[PDB]
Amino acid sequence: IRPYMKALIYETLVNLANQDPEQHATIRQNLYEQLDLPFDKQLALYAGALGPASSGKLENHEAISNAVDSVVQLLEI
Repeated sequence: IRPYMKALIYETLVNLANQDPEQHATIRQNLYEQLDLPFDKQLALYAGALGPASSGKLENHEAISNAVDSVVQLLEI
């Protein structure tokens, strides 16, 4: 997991939290296309960050930063 992946995830959460819900599905799949992760890691990314961002449980600097840092830790082994 390269340092740039974190920036990408962070940016994606910001977009999911501030963009019209209509495009959330496409915003999420796009990031998946960019990262090409195995399903198990995709699920961790969704459950810990993409889903919460889409449901409006983040949308906050602190909350977003914590989700990003936590998921990145899960993505690394």
